[PDB]
Amino acid sequence: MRVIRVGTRKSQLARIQTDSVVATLKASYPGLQFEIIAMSTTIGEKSLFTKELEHALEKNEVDLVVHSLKDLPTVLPPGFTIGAICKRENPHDAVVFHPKFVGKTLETLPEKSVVGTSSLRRAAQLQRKFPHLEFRSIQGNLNTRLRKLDEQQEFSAIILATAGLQRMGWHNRVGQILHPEECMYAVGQGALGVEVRAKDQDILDLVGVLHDPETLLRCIAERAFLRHLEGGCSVPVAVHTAMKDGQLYLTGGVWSLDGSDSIQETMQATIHVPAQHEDGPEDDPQLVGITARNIPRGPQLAAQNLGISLANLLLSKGAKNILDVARQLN
Repeated sequence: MRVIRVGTRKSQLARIQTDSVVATLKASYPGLQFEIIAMSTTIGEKSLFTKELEHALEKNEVDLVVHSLKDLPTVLPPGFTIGAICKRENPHDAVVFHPKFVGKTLETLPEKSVVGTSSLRRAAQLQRKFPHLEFRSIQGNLNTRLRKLDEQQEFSAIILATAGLQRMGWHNRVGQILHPEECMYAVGQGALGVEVRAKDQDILDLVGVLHDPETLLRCIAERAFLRHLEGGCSVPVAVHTAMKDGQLYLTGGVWSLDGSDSIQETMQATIHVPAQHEDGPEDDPQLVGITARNIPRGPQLAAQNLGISLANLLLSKGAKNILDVARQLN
């Protein structure tokens, strides 16, 4: 190929994520040449962050694209796949407090404090957990939301992903990291995913070195849960996964938009984090849009099965009524 072309969105955070994956690639493949191509990008739309870069992949204008994994739908268009799931960075949601409120938590904020978040998932869960704080929409990239917090005196705090603040070099602004019992994260949050042409074997070979087995298994379970619920962007759905002591634990929840209705449950499966790589057959189907033929397939299937199992438990307890009501609210 002589040159590997890497597509990226133009935002600073997207460019930093892309550079971090390219740096890892260069550490495995010293001397290999990489070329970063940043493309102008943009309810309703199902893949706001991915369509234009997918078109560049389809026209062989780039060879791989770096995304936040949570920005990739659980069903991709048929000519694409996720060829790498990188080792997870911190998946949790985070609170940034107005400078006047340094030392606080959401639990010690005065009642009626205004907390900025535009995420349905975050807003449902935090309204349930903090019924006397006011959760109000806020718009902007990371820099803009920080400025709105620090100045216009409207917001006492904002909710952002920990990983986003850390990639921007703003670790010091993370004032509180929310536990799962306070706010479970989005499916895939904190993991980077690399999207490629589904039958481009050369590139799938190269990027397979980036797969982190523990993160791959966790993200397969989370994505399989969300896919079986068909949560989309209009319904609050959230997860927590952990691999410990030979088990994969998946917690999954659905909420009404105001957080007053909720179903949440935890299942576990015995799944060993594979330490060996493999050269698996090319015709094995992708799992929830992910190609990882160099990672043993047994555990991946077991993780997908855990996600389906948990979604089915939630459906048997009424999740479809919550989803339908939330989605009727467009």
